[PDB]
Amino acid sequence: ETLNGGITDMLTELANFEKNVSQAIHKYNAYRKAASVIAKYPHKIKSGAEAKKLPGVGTKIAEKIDEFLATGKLRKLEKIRQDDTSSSINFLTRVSGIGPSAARKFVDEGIKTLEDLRKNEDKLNHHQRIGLKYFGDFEKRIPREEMLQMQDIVLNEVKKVDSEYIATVCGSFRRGAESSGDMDVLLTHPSFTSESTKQPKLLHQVVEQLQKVHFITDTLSKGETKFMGVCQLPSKNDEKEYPHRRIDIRLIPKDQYYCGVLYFTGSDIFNKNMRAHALEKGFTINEYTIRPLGVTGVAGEPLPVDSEKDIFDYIQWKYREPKDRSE
DNA sequence: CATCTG
DNA sequence: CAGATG
Ligand code: NA
Ligand code: NA
Repeated sequence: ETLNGGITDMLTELANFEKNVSQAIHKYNAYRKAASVIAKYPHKIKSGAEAKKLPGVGTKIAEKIDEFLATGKLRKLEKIRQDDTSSSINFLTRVSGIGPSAARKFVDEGIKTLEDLRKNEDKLNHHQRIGLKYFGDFEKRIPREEMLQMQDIVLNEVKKVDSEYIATVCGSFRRGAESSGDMDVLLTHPSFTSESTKQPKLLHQVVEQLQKVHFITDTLSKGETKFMGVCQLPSKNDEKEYPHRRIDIRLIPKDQYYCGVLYFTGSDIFNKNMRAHALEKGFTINEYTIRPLGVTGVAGEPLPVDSEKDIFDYIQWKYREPKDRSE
């Protein structure tokens, strides 16, 4: 956690580069397990040879740790932090919808700046385009102050379209977080579940509303279960307008809501730990359900849920208010 | 994993 | 359809 810091860190720096720059999924994938092992590792690695003793630990990595161990730097890391090429990938990518693959094509085409981009808006799909139009707005965090206004807006709409909808904004928002990255709504409807053969309108009808009232400013992708798009709180008495934000709406069968809703609430930690205990208690969990675990190794059969409360009970647990769902 | 691109 | 993004 702090003893093999630099090492894991350098490892991680490297891994990253293999994947983003190099297409180097393998290598990339390699730095990752090593970085992972030295991490758990209780000792203060004092050498490569020492480290190498580790699984995941090859010679190559041992060699780099050595150099690092020796010098507060690494040349290869040093070479990378310069390469306008390497740099231009990291940068581009930041653009929503720009992935690494693209980050390369773009560079090779000589597009390396945000300017480079606008310049060639033509060669960018709608996602990318929206992604560049609100580059600024998208990096900005989301104050809970705005969150609640946001929430309140959504909820008031959906209720309006159907008394029967059940929306829930998950996330850290949900956990108490003072600020958030994007808006995440969990969607449901009684009339829709596991077997229940569809109802697309179920997701659209709402997407529609939001635009009706203009909250949803743009669409990124919209499927019949998951929508990816833009929102914005109306600017008051003109002087201070909001920035644009990312939001996501998604249809969930009424029969695996709480499991999703529990799930998406995080934190990641609270999840596994919940899960690991869920395991003890003779159960299993995933994003969708809780299944009584056989002894034969495994088994299933979706235990019925009607709140995140049902789940706690199942695995016999202390119902946690989302707040403390930290770890 | 669900959507988009081409 | 593969392949890419989130
Ligand atoms: Na990106
Ligand atoms: Na392939």
